[PDB]
Amino acid sequence: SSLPVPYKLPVSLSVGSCVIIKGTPIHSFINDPQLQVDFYTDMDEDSDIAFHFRVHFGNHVVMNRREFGIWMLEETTDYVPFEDGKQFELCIYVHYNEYEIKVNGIRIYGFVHRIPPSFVKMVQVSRDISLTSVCVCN
Repeated sequence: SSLPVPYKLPVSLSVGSCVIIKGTPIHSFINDPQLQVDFYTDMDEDSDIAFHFRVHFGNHVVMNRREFGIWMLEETTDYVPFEDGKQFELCIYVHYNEYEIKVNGIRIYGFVHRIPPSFVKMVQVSRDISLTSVCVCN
């Protein structure tokens, strides 16, 4: 992996920002690998999370947020167009009222903001992936 995992990237996000994550699952899908991305409000891992995104490859994606240290109501979708054993491109676009999640060009979900995205100070990419690159663009 070009980058250690868990990767904790200090960030500053605004409407118009795009988080671009490239990597490869380190296991085949029959072994149930996962990929997790957290939009943290601080470098500390117990800080609140504006947006938690956990993919179970070949299966489904689970999304939540953690406010005042409390996990809120979980959201999911079954649309996980990641392909087994290959590099993916995952972009997260900060729109005015949601995070738009794109997987290899495909929009899968819009996670609606419950706190302003400008409170996000760190993005952590974690679990069963080899990380090729992460970019934050505007």
